[PDB]
Amino acid sequence: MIHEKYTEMRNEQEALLSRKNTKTSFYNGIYDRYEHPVLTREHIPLHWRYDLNKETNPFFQERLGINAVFNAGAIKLNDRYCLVARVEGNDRKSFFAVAESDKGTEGFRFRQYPVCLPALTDDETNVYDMRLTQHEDGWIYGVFCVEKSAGTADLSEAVASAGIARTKDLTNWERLPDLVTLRSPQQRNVTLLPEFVDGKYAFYTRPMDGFIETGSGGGIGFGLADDITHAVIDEERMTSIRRYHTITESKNGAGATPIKTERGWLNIAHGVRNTAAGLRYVIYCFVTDLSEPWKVIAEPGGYLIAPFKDERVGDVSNVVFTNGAIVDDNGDVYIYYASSDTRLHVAVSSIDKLLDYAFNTPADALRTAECVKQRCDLIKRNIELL
Amino acid sequence: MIHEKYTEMRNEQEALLSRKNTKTSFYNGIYDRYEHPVLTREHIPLHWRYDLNKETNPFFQERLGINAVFNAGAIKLNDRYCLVARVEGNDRKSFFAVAESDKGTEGFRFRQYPVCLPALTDDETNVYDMRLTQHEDGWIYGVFCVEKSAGTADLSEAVASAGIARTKDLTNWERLPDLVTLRSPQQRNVTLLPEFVDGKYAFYTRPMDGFIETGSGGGIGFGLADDITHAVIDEERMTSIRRYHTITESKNGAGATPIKTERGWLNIAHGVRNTAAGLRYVIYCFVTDLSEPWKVIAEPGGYLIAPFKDERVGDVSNVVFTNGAIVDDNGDVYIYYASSDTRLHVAVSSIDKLLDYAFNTPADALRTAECVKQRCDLIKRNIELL
Amino acid sequence: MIHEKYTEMRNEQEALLSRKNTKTSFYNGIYDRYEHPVLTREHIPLHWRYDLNKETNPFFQERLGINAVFNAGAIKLNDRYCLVARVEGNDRKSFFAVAESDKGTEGFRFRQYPVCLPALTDDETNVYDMRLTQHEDGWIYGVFCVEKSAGTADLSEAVASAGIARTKDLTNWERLPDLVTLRSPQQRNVTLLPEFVDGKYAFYTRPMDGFIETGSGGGIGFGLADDITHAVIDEERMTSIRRYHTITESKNGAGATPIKTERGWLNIAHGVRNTAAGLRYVIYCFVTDLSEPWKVIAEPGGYLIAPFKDERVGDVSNVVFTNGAIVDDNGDVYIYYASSDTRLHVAVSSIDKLLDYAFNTPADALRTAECVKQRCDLIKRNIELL
Ligand SMILES: OC[C@H]1O[C@@H](O[C@H]2[C@H](O)[C@@H](O)[C@H](O)O[C@@H]2CO)[C@@H](O)[C@@H](O)[C@@H]1O
Ligand SMILES: OC[C@H]1O[C@@H](O[C@H]2[C@H](O)[C@@H](O)[C@H](O)O[C@@H]2CO)[C@@H](O)[C@@H](O)[C@@H]1O
Ligand SMILES: OC[C@H]1O[C@@H](O[C@H]2[C@H](O)[C@@H](O)[C@H](O)O[C@@H]2CO)[C@@H](O)[C@@H](O)[C@@H]1O
Repeated sequence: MIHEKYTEMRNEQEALLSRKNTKTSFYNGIYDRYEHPVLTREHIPLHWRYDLNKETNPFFQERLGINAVFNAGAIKLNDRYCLVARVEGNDRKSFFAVAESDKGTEGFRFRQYPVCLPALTDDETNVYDMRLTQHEDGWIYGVFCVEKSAGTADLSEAVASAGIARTKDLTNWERLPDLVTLRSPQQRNVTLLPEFVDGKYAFYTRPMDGFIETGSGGGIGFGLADDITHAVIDEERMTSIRRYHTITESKNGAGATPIKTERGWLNIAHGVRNTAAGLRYVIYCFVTDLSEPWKVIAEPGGYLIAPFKDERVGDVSNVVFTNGAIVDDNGDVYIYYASSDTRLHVAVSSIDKLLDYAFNTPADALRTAECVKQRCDLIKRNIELL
Repeated sequence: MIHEKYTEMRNEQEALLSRKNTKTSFYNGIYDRYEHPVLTREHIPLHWRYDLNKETNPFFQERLGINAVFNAGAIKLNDRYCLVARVEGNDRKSFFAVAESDKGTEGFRFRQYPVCLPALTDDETNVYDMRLTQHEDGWIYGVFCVEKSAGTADLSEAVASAGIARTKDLTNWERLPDLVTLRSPQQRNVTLLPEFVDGKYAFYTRPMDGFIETGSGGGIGFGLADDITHAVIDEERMTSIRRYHTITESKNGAGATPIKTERGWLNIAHGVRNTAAGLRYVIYCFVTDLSEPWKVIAEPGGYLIAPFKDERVGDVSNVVFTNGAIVDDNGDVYIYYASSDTRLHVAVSSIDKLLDYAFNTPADALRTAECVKQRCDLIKRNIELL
Repeated sequence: MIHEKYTEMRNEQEALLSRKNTKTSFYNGIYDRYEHPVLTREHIPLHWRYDLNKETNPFFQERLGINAVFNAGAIKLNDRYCLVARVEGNDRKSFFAVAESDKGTEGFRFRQYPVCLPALTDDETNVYDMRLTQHEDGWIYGVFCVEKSAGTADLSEAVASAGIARTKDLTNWERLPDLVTLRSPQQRNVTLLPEFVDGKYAFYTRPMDGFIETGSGGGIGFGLADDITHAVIDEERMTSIRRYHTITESKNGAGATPIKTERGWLNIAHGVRNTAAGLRYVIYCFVTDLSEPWKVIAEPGGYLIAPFKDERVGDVSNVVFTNGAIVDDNGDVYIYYASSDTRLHVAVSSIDKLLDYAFNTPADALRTAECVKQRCDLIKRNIELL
């Protein structure tokens, strides 16, 4: 009763799922790239997409296609690397699905079902880009974007807010009230710090006047909420901010969940600028202080990751983006970065390498002549050494 | 007197023109993709582009280059597959030219000359995207876009209308009056149904407030005109409409000429949405009722064709588009879809396959949590089967 | 003390620097393309980017990355082909650096240091796109864009002006006052003619109302300044202008420095139009009269160079751009054109070939039906010949 075409395609999918991944020749001394994505639309199990029944699907047509797999939350759970992937259906709605592997760079396979995330209202059209936090209160929190129609004459006009849900296993989710930020009508790129700050739940936020353009909103905010089960933030203290003629000029936002180090919170974030071709997204780092996490204590000039080779092209070209990283006990760091809103990659680094990058890459000299003086200082050091 | 360089380039062009095309490994159970485009700028005969005379063209320079070949009307005519291609010159003006083959997927060759299409006014700057209709009144009609300067201070401001011309052979064309739509100042993506409706000429239309943004214009309209030689439409009844967070959010429009089936009119159309990289065009289907062709009776969620691999990049990236299909008597369907406003491809399907897609692909569940429930229902069916 | 990783990477860089370049199969009878760029981010010497000291750079991390190398001025200097490249750092600021080769198409190597260009004010954030002029007054002039924050609430709002500097060697630069144009608040794509006109310094200019959109500004202007050391232009006489539905519709600007020929000034310039994917840049030619250099005496329809194959994609896709060419005494012409604001290419032609293109390529027929008549005339000539 299973269509004859299924077995051959299932065998091909199994081959893909198991395919080795290889470190490429890319080098910057900070992280490694890999030949293949860790997740693509073709990693979604065939029986999530095809009706296997030859009676009701005689031609074995794809009934529910997958358009893209990207922007994934990431966490280590019972010694497996777990990705809470943003999966965009053929119908253009995204949903979460979990893939796991015993390796950080290959072999990811989706669980039996996608994520059932309870809706709070009847007009939640999309949910996306979940950041996962292993919180000291004992829960795993997912903080994600919730998008609703604005209900105006402009059909494309939408409103973003931060959803909050918690879990022990990434299968069973308790949906808490959406975050309220008293000083901003919309939020995106919100993420929860793993530790209390002054006994409160602490977030990096991103206040926005609109759905695309931020305001008013000058950068990544830091905010405190008394109660995660009724989360309300008032003040949003600016941390890493938009700066003219830098990678963060148009807007910026937190990326991966804040990473705890002895030297501060390592924030792998994204910056946006406008070009003749549209918006360009890159990934950068900044470190915030442990006792004062609204205070930036390191921010290199420029980017850490930008679209490279085949990363440059996809549904939304000229974009790399991350909302997930995994840190192993030995200090290995797996940065899951998507490209062009289409596919998901991994970059492999370490805490020592990322901290050296963050603290020892020169700060942005901001103006061309000072940038040259800065680079000439380096050249002169090297020439002496030679 | 013919430049020595001509013979070698002519031999290379002949090799291209005759080159076999091969079905690729792409699979969705609905249509096949092919390795090569059916038409490109290099398919245009060398002697349409080069001055062959070595006296007046000593260096054998390309005098009238071709920039792109795309958005083609299509019709079967004396047992040949005929494409009325949109050919964009080096000078950025498009014109129509006919290519024919005895095969639907390869071997297309242009006729001796491009199309001489009489202008009605002295300010018709561009004509493009012709839909061909084999009408029951015995004529072949071409319905195309006519673009004129708006004549304002904004040099780029333009006005679109629907031109109508008829022919028996795609060489000799009678230019009729442009369509008038009393309730809309502009039109694009207009196409004529092959059959009368209540004794009148019937069109799918696309009312627009502006040259790029539609309004006001909520989707694809259905309209009736008493007289094709003085075509005037009043009411435009909405059919497939723009829907928030779907592939048709920003705008949509008819694509290929309506295809007659026993189950309704099969409309292979396009949907547009905005992204950080600009507008994204995909192709989708909807079926309208035979007795009430303003009434949509099937509309899958999502798209049928989206830019894939090398289709993604060109003059206008992230676009696929069709205004032509050919249906053989045995039910084979050839969908001619262009990518990125640069080149023309073919997708091969059948009426049975396209109808199964159209009626049996789940309708858009519109909101993420309902999309998941819908996909989980499919997964659960397949797991039981297993 | 030099990190062990340096030697292997230095050997790989040397291999790149020396790599042969090969003419491709591209043909239009006017210019040749080459397989490889003449300059990329990887051509920048490793010791401009890495700290070679293993004590201060234990992981051998890239401290000052290079994002792109493009839009280069070009001049022949002591029998070497010299490129004053726009080098964009990882931090998104550009600066000038000179590369030289004894061949026009390969083997380019950067000098010991980038260019130290004195700033006039403390708010010069970026400088870019220098056009080099070997002037009859005995100096080499560089005319470049100077960009400053507009200082408004809009962080991205910027102001462009034309900087002027002179040199004998491309190392030691005297920075003169920025050009003042009394009738336009901003300027970009300004270039100095190599000869006096009526005893004055003569420029092609590009008046602009804004930083991105021109106005008001209708095309490329011609202006005269009494004193290059206090350069002030009043009237800007229009030359090549924006034309609806041509490659120059949205805006245009001078490209490479005007090239002296017996038949007029050969201007290799750029044209811009808007598309669904963003702005598209192509390169075209026009010739101005020797005695009246505000007067256009040849302007082909269409473009000379457009993005081709891998040129199409980069930081700013769908762009080719030039602000540098080198003319050898034997008439060989090297056009240095960048693609997608990422990398720098060379196109090789000759004065005889470029003049034949400029004067004998049909003028734009402006409207589709007249474009067809024009092409049919050519076809008919060729068919007779056959
Ligand atoms: O698209 C690039 C990035 O934009 C953000 O999101 C999108 C979102 O993915 C779209 O579905 C929606 O239509 O509009 C948003 C535009 O901001 C960013 O946070 C990422 O989600 C995305 O990669
Ligand atoms: O460009 C994508 C699609 O846009 C529509 O047309 C263009 C037209 O091709 C351009 O020449 C003109 O400048 O503006 C229009 C923008 O809508 C669409 O119907 C297709 O023609 C085209 O593939
Ligand atoms: O980007 C395409 C072309 O735009 C012009 O310049 C840019 C400039 O390079 C950017 O750094 C700045 O942010 O905005 C300008 C937009 O016009 C053009 O003259 C070239 O510089 C560039 O290739």
